[PDB]
Amino acid sequence: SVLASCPKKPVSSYLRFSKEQLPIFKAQNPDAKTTELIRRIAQRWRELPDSKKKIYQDAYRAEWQVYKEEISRFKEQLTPSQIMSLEKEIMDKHLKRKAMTKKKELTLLGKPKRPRSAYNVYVAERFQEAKGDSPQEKLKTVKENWKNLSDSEKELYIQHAKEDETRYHNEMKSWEEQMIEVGRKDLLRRTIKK
DNA sequence: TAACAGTCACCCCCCAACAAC
DNA sequence: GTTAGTTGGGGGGTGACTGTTA
Repeated sequence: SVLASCPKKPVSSYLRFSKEQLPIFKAQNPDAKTTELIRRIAQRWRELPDSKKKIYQDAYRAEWQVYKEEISRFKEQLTPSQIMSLEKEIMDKHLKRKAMTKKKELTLLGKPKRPRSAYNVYVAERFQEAKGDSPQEKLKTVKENWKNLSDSEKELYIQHAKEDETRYHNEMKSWEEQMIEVGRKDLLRRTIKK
């Protein structure tokens, strides 16, 4: 809301060079990986004479003065309700990035998935053939079918979930022991269910 | 820290139900 | 009690990789 129209900080020298250089390198090397083009761009920035870098730096200093002006002008027009909604948006965006960074590290570290419930088991088996066009309609079908299962049929799902709670217990015991060996005791559970 | 960007390989959120903090 | 992560796919999104700077 407020954060969308908020003036944004200017781009520093190298990033300004990189933005202009990447389309040129991408034109001349269309099947190359961007990571590799960025590595060459950064080598070109390092070799660049200081008199050329200064040209970029001077524009940055001047863009920073425009920024101070825009950000003062913006903030001054804001009501306390706006400021407050701006600070919440910034907080939410920060929290969401922090949580995604923590999740990607757990995937990189090979963390075992949580146990699958008898219901998760049923969604896995039943989804493909469940009536519905879109995945949201098919899930509404599945959930209703789950509601109507006999004890006889529900037992199969209950037994698959029992096995997965054992796999979860085994996998966790060894992953936690490995996290300790790599010095990541912060990743371990505080509480474990009996 | 997070600004620029293309690609990869997930991640989150919706619809729903069902251990760890 | 509340949050987060799971089974399913698909829309819409982003951190890691490649870098430097303020």
